[PDB]
Amino acid sequence: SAYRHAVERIDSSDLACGVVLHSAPGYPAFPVRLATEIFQRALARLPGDGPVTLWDPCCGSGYLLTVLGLLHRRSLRQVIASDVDPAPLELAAKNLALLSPAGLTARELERREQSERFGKPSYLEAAQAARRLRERLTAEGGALPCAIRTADVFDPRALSAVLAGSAPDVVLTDLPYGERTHWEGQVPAQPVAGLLRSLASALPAHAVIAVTDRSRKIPVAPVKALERLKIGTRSAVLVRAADVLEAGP
Repeated sequence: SAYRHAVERIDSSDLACGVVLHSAPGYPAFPVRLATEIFQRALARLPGDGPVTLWDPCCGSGYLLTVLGLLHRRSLRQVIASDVDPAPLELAAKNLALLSPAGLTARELERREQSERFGKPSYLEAAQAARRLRERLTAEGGALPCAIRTADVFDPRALSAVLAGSAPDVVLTDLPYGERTHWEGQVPAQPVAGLLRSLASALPAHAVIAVTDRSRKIPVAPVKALERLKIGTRSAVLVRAADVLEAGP
């Protein structure tokens, strides 16, 4: 594989976990460069162009979705976050709050107080980082509409509820570690195909679905992949909602 879009690695130090965006020891960070690569490749498979509604149905800590929201604000009409556990969502809520200028301002001011209290130079680098992101956010559209809800991705009846009328164009998600066969492996194909089938039942026909795993190749069949990649430890497959529906039960 290679970087088609993320061709020249850019300033993502502001988007590093724990600087402005929130981290937690239980949820892993996603590589900034890999995220913006999967997303632009997803965009290039859509019929026409314009602002896209983006959904992450296993949003975990919201880091991946928030990162995309700030980086690609101009290509985004709105973002949807969802997951089954209420655990990570408490964290995703504080990450998604950074998709508005006012959330970035509170983060900024929090870092300035810690800087005064502790004098650590890293707190000020953080504060300037938040300011910079908020100025970019503002110039690219300002506050980015988002919604977060709990919902089971294998229960397609629940999916209607999450979307709340919206019709996502791109679905993007890192498969969760609890669905993996063990901690040190990958999510198997029986759940992958049940996952697509459930999603596409709720999506518009043109929607692109981008899934990522720690494996070397993701078993989507019988469905026909639109595209694949591996970068380092990670691999991704992109499928169209219409194609999923064909293969059926």
